[PDB]
Amino acid sequence: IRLSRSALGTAERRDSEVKPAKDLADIWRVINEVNTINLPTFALYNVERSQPFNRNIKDNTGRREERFDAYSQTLGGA
Amino acid sequence: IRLSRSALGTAERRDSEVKPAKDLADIWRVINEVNTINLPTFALYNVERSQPFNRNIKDNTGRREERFDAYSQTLGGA
Repeated sequence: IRLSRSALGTAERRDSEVKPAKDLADIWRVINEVNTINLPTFALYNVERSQPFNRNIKDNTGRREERFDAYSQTLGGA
Repeated sequence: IRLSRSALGTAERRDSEVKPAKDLADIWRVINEVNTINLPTFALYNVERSQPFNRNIKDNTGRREERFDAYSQTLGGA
């Protein structure tokens, strides 16, 4: 998998070749929706954690008991 | 009790005499801090009470197990 990016204000553009990642994750999703399988857990825990905790923030969208909610904001920091 | 107000842009502004209502609503508070009594309730229920209800928590204002919270938005309709 290759993530490529050209600089801003440049006529030449570079594309990203993510096709084997697309193929493998498409395979995982297709086999899961046919007959339920265990999925890999990708997580990033950056310095973006150590935020203060407030119990009152409870309202959210996504139905937390949904299994595919486990991938909800799994990367990107805290 | 008399509530008075003149028009917009009027040079002379009429005052509102609320002194005996202030005294009668002050005697209740001053005796209530000493020895607990039964305070009266004042409520307004206009057409706005037909608002739809959604399962959300305000969790910002003051602590809904508190007697003077019963006067919170009591005459603002609904």
